[PDB]
Amino acid sequence: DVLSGLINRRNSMARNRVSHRYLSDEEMRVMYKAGLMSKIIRLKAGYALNDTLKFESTQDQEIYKKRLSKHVKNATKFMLGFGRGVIVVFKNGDDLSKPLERGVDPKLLKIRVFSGDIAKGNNPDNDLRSERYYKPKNYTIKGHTIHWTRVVDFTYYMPSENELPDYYYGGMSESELIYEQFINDSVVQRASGSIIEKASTFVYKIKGYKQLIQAKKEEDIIKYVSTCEDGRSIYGGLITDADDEVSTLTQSLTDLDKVDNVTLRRIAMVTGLGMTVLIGEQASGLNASGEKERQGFQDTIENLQSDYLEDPLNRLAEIFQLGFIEFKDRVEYDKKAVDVAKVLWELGEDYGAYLKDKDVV
Amino acid sequence: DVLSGLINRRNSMARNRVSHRYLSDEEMRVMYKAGLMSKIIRLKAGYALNDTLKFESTQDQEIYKKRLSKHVKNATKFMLGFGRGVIVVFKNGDDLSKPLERGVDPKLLKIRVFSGDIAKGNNPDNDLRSERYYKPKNYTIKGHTIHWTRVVDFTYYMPSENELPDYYYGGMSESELIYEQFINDSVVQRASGSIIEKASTFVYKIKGYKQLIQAKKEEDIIKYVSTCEDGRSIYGGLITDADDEVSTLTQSLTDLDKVDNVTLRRIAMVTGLGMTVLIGEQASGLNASGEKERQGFQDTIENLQSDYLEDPLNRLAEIFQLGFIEFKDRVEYDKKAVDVAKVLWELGEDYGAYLKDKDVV
Amino acid sequence: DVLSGLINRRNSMARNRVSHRYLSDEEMRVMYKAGLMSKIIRLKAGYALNDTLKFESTQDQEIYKKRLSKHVKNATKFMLGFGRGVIVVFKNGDDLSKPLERGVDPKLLKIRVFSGDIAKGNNPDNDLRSERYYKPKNYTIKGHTIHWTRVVDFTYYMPSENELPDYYYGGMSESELIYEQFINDSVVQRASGSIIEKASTFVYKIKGYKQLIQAKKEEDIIKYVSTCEDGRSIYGGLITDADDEVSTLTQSLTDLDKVDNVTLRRIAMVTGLGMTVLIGEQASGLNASGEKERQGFQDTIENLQSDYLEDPLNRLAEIFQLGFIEFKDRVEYDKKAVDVAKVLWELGEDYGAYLKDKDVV
Repeated sequence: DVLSGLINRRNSMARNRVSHRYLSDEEMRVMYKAGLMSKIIRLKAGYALNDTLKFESTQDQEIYKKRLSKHVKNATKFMLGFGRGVIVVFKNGDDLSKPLERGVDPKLLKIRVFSGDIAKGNNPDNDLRSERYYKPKNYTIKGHTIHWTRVVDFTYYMPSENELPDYYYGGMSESELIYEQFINDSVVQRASGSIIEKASTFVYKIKGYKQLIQAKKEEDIIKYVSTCEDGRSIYGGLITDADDEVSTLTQSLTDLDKVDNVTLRRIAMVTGLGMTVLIGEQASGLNASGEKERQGFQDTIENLQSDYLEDPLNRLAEIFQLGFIEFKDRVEYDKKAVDVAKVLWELGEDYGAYLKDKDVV
Repeated sequence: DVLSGLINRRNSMARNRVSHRYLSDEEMRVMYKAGLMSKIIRLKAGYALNDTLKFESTQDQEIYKKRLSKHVKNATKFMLGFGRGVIVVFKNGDDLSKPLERGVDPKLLKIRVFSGDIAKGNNPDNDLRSERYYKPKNYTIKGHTIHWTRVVDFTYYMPSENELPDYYYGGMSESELIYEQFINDSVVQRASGSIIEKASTFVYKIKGYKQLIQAKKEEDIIKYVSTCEDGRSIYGGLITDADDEVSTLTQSLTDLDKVDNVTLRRIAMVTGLGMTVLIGEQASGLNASGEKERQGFQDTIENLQSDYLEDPLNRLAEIFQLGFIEFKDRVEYDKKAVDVAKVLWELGEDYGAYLKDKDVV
Repeated sequence: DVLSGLINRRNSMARNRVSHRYLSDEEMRVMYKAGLMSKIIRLKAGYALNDTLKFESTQDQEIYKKRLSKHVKNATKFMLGFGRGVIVVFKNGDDLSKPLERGVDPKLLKIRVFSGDIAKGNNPDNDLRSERYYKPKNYTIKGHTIHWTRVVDFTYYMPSENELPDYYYGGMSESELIYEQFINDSVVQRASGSIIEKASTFVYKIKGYKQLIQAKKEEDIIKYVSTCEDGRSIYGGLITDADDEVSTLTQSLTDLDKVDNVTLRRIAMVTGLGMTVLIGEQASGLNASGEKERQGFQDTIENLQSDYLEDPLNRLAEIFQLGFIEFKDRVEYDKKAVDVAKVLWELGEDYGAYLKDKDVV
């Protein structure tokens, strides 16, 4: 697809090579505040944790729930916001070093949650012995420092190892995924507001106003126009001159909808949320109940649920002696099938063996 | 379709011959970070591994799942991202040479996962004896080196052998499949954001501003325009001159939607994901549950499931003494048929033989 | 339809005669790498082999499957990619000559797969005795050579015999079938990306810039424009001259969609895949499950299944002592009919004879 001219050079192929921005931590902070991604972070985090946690420990049901299931949500928000959510646990005595797990701390401990801004990862062992180049070995949360096994890390989508330090050992803010986007949409929107005030400008092309400004005795013509504009309406006709010329100029974003369309399409892609939510027509098919509507993007959340939330939640599960915690997605839909399972046999009367391996309860 | 003129030469036939870019490893790295393919890699990898793994070893059910089924997902992501996903296994003692499979390592071993960036393939035996020109015999993961039977390779779509070294013995990043695309879409999008700010420019064609700049005493006219623009609105009419001329110029991407359409169509093709997902209307028919919605592109994933994931997973299956692992795709849909199977005979009462060879459980 | 003028000569009838390109092997290689046909080759190959193989040998069920059913898929991919897929079998001792089938090799043998690039066909017997002008008698895979009965050939759509050597005795790459296409679409697409960056160019038709360049003291006017362009927005109006003239020019592919439409229509034709897949709306009616969606083009695959895959698979079937292997295309759809078959007689109670000659199991 390249020959016989200089087409070879000026096409989009060779005219530009690929490169990716590394948005700074301070810029990462700002987008966490900005309204658009604020819902992005809130939506995706909630869609991951809102009553979606399969607990295999019925006894002391969801002691996770009343204590730190709310800490994790702020922390897993800090995942998406900054690429590094952090949960810090330590006993009543502040310690730089590891938690004494010889007798695993029986709820004699406190809980902290930290954004990737103030948190960070420091020390990787370059050898293959304990934890590979990925996992840090000790890093500072503040002026203080916290041991590796002390701390639980909510790490998002990680890049290749050759550049993992540039994200300081963990995750990638959604901003870094859509920094192309949020800037563009903001540009779309800031321009959107200011176009209307300049949508059409009345113009008094007035002969001699050359001179009046030039003689700086232009005070009166401004006054007359100001009085004239103070009343220019459907009801009173202008009075101007043959040599005068009143005209009207319009300027407006001719393709505001197209660009706002393109920018929003991508954000739906990269974030994984539907197009409908960005437009705001949440009523249609993107909802809470998982019958068919949460199914609209549950795959993305499930992709989130089994990639960056399973690692630390399982690690958090063991540190509190809780069981292995997973996710698995009303039942009235299934009940009609349940009766079908019952009516399978009726061997006189015998238990439908398939009743148990469904939503019997 | 060629005669009687110079048409023979200038048509798209002979005016350009075919050639394919070889995007470098560093460019391969960047796209892994970029937002668009980040969802591509995440989506396709998740759609392949999310609870789609038929385990013939019910005993110790899915010991794969809690240990390295998450390692593979990062690794099979590294398949799509770079054309080479790698899983490295070795005992507590670092070894260049082969793993001692005389007694196959009974879970006394560690697990590593590596991108095709830092990983690579080195040594092919050109003879036909053991492993053909395809399979390497020993390659370096870093400064270190790892034996062939030590390492498990997640190799994507491979090119012809005559050029296999140029991809360093395995796979092809999706980027290499859509480098024509990601560049084009990025070009579409970067231009999309900047067009609005220049969608319409107000112009003061002003007589004499020739001279004012030329006499470099143009300070005042800029000041007046700056004050004038500071208030140009629907509410105050401009005051200019007969010789003056205010005009407005609009520039905008006349076919932004068309090109953005064409680029997105192809990415849906080559990646295999639907058009709906790229647009972001994931609610319609591309979902998680495989009843009818995951069926939207499950063939592509199944094509992925039985091409580049079966090889190494089966190899990984044997190295851990796990059974042969495959894939096979709720049941309430099938249950109504199940009752039909039961009501087939009712020979007095006899077992429906067809009950077993379906989803009885 | 020809008379009374020179219309006879300039119409599309006589103005051009038909001729077909013979794309070289190196160009055949490149398209195998290119993203578009990469899915073409992957899709069609998978649609042919993914769990579509009727095995009449239930005993040792699908020993084909775990050993070389994956070798064939890479090989049948090499069919479509290059017009020649090759499977090579030989014992532990490398041999130029035929495999000793006096005692047919009881799985004491290795397996190789080769693209039509490095493989090729050499020696046809022009006599009608053993194998006609079609079938080669011995050809080189590399520097080495392999006997005819040693090797299994995946030969695609073959041309007329008068020109069979120009394809070197077997098949035709899909590229050769759509070389008109892939070039055209690539031309469509490469131009598609570069049109937006030039969709509209701001122009400063400036009086006197004739001279400033001519006096080569044009440094300042570029600087002012560069500063001016550094801020040209909706918010600040240009300042230019009466003799000056700012204008905007737009250029864009007026019929980008039409040509991209025509090119994609044909590729759907020649490859046999639907139009929907090329567009990327795979969700609609082109899927994996063969109930109604795979039926969208299953005829093309069935046409592929009984033309170029039956020959060598059957040949491969005998060489491994496996039975004759064919293809034949869920059952819950058929089960309601199955009960209808049962309720046909109820002669007291008697077996529905039609139960067996359906999907009883």
